[PDB]
Amino acid sequence: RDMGEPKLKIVAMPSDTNPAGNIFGGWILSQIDLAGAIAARELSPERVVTISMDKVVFKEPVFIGDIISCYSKVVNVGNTSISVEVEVTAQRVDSQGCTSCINVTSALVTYVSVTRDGKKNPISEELKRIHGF
Amino acid sequence: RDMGEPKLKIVAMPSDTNPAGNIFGGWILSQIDLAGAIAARELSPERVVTISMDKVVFKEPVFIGDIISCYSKVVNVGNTSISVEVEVTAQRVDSQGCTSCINVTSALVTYVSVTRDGKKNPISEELKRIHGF
Amino acid sequence: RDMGEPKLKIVAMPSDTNPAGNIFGGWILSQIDLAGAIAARELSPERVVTISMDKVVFKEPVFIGDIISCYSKVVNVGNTSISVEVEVTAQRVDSQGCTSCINVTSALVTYVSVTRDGKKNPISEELKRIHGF
Amino acid sequence: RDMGEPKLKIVAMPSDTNPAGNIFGGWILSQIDLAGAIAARELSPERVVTISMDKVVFKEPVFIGDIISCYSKVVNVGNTSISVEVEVTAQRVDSQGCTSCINVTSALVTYVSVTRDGKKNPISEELKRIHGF
Amino acid sequence: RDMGEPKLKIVAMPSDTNPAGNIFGGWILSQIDLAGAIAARELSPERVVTISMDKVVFKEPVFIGDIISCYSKVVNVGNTSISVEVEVTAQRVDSQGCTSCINVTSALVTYVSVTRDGKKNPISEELKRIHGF
Amino acid sequence: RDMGEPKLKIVAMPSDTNPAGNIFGGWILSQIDLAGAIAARELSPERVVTISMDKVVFKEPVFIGDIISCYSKVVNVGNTSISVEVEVTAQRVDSQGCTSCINVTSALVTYVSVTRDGKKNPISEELKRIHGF
Ligand SMILES: [Cl-]
Ligand SMILES: [Cl-]
Ligand SMILES: [Cl-]
Ligand SMILES: [Cl-]
Ligand SMILES: [Cl-]
Ligand SMILES: [Cl-]
Ligand SMILES: [Cl-]
Ligand SMILES: [Cl-]
Ligand SMILES: [Cl-]
Ligand SMILES: [Cl-]
Ligand SMILES: [Cl-]
Ligand SMILES: [Cl-]
Repeated sequence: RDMGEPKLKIVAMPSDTNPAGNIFGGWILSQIDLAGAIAARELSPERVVTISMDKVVFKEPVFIGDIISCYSKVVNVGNTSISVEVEVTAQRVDSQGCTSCINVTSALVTYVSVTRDGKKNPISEELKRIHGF
Repeated sequence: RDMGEPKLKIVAMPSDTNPAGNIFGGWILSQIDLAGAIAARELSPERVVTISMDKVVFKEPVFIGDIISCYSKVVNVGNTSISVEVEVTAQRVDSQGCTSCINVTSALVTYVSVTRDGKKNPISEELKRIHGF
Repeated sequence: RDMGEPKLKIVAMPSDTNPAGNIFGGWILSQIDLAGAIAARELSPERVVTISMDKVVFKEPVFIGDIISCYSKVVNVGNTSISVEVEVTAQRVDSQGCTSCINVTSALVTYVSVTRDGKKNPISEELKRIHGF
Repeated sequence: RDMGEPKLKIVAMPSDTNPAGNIFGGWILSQIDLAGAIAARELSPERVVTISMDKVVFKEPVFIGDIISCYSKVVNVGNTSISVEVEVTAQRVDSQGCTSCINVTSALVTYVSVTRDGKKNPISEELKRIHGF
Repeated sequence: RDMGEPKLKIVAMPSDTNPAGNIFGGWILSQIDLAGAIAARELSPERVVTISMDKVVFKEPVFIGDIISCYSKVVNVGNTSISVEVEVTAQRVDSQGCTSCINVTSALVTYVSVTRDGKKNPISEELKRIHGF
Repeated sequence: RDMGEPKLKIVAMPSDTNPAGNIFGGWILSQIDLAGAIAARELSPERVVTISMDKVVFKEPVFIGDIISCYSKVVNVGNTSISVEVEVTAQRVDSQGCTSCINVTSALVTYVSVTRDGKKNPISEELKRIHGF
């Protein structure tokens, strides 16, 4: 971890649980999709649409009260496509009062850079240059 | 398509949109996670926990008003793990009054079969037998 | 039960509860209204508006985790109006691991067939014919 | 109208709409179920469970921004059951700046008076007496 | 208390809680903002926008099941601005069956009277006159 | 601005709007309450309860799509109480593709440091020392 500051930071609320009582995986995946998009828009400011998700791993349960931080690293840039590794950490306090930070979920999301009306937008070589591509 | 009847069937509501106006991908992924789980619990009735997601593809936009159907096929069964292909279709009516059914998203989700308190539960050979494994 | 496959199929989530801890009746009624509408639109593809509800019976409590299936039967068709019986079943697993399916709620909903801009649309005699009217 | 002050008073928010853009009927029915319950608990303070709904009429569309008021009249009291007429009004401002109040929906809801753990509670003759029964 | 009837009256639902299990303060503040606005629009029917909040006090916890009533008093009127004191009460039933009404939160909210497109609207001297200003 | 990194960072979604179409002030206030709490818990790890809010200013409208960042500065520490200035910024892209960052709302929130069961917890002098008090 050293992939910048979080793109998203949310509290997990009691309304975001699954029938077992843990934070619903679909709520996490929502955070991932949104956090990745913020990262991808650095290469495509107006709009991106999510085209795929690979290698998502639910490493650890998320609980009510966790502060969830979503970190992003743009991993790949094509002509219009943008790949983002998203790492989710949960910040948690136990009974004794100790703060733990747990790497909780992981994903590889791909976006396409588009015009605000949804047509393919080739990514500018300048933004690629300032991002190491 | 012929992977049984849908495991989930929901209407996409105006509250489930993204900033562009299409149905939010994270809402779809929630449907996928839940629909896969219903399929996986056929091999593990009490509880499953979602451990991973691969090969999710947002093939087509989802709109307000779409009836979303989530179909599932258990693709693989291990000692405790269960793989599920989830296919999402949107049922849609155009201006002229024509109903279209669009294969809208796709995913491969993996679950672990667990006790209601979250400990690994080896899948019974009987349920594997009646499901073709 | 033999009124086709479900028009809706949803999981009851912890966020859908009432102050007592059972699944909120208003959430169920939402499912009923939506499931009936899908059935009514078979006679009026573009749009229906809900005009009334009769004979709704909360036969049994709904719990967190239940898979709720909403079945529909078009009971009556007028010149513009459409009556639908909606039956809700909850699929549930007990402690020992046994799956139970409980007829949980019931309703008679009436819709009017309208244009996408909300004006009365007389139902086509063809759609009435292919639905036994 | 003169059935006391409203049991519920809510603003209809943009998130409470149906695919057409009007306020979702299921959201209204939620308000009705809750408003009726407040009225029924005057005869059964601890808890009521909703057992049925009759004669619900969607007289008029509800829009974003409407202030919805739910009025209640206990219509009938049995040994454990309580019938409530619920009337919903929408308070609305047009383009010119004129406030209109529209009787928007109607329902007859029945509740059973129960103990906080859900067992039938015979209604006290005193509360019946002070409510005209 | 004698500042008219409530401008809002809602049930606090289990989905409106914070990680501790009490009703989330932000949900209450939403009720306050909306209830104040209804009061302010008596001086500006079309639209108000919220410009500030002072002197909000969380006097007492709010619980699941509470009937929350929001009372309002227009405290001050300027050329375009409107100040509103909002008082929130929770109606609650204990174990023995006793109803308690608790003054639960307090706030001073300020609104600006605007045109439906958001430009400053000077408040009419007539509406000021009929409201004691 | 230089009060550390954001305590919260969320996207404003279409479901978070008011009847006018701007992001609902109550949704913002929720973000403020939560972001302040994260800051206050640095002085009281287990739990804080929100006791008051002063000097909240809605400086600018928030729109759908904005990335909202909530910054916090602990302004004052008493024996059990904690004051936090919360500043909200909206990150926004216009038509031409230009990113703007707008200071959008402001608040002074006060928390009490409590035990996980809600009793007053005197703040440790050590945590005060490492935070400049
Ligand atoms: Cl889950
Ligand atoms: Cl999109
Ligand atoms: Cl999306
Ligand atoms: Cl889980
Ligand atoms: Cl209920
Ligand atoms: Cl409608
Ligand atoms: Cl509707
Ligand atoms: Cl109940
Ligand atoms: Cl709170
Ligand atoms: Cl506004
Ligand atoms: Cl607002
Ligand atoms: Cl609290």
